[PDB]
Amino acid sequence: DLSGKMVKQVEILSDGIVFYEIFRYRLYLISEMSPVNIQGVDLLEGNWGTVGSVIFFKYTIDGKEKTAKDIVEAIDEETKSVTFKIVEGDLMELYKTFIIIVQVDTKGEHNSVTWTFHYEKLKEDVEEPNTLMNFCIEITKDIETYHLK
Ligand SMILES: [Cl-]
Ligand SMILES: [Cl-]
Ligand SMILES: [Cl-]
Repeated sequence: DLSGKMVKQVEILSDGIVFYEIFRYRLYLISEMSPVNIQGVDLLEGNWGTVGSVIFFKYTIDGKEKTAKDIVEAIDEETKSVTFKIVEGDLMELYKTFIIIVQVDTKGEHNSVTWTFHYEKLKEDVEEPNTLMNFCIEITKDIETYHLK
């Protein structure tokens, strides 16, 4: 079984509404908020925040520069979810398919962000994407702590 799933939920100190705003409509802000990790987010087709939009990422993992081109496969505005399908880039050298779901809980009480990966490895010895999950959680912490008062 070359297919896998990885899920991590973290509670955030910042407003979930704003976190979802970023991931849906203003994804380019993550260059500014997590500049060590993300060097560019470039819309290529469509409109920010719409299903089918195509986005190019320039990022750095373990000090090495990588790229990805993603399609926004799904949006659920009620559950504050957005699903990104990776279609090209370094990850495609290891995974046949890779989907990342970001889902934000804003019940009111608290706020959390859940990151879900669904992937299929090209080979059995390909690693689980722990380093990428750590990266995503880091980005999340950079956003939540950006310009704290
Ligand atoms: Cl900006
Ligand atoms: Cl950017
Ligand atoms: Cl849409």
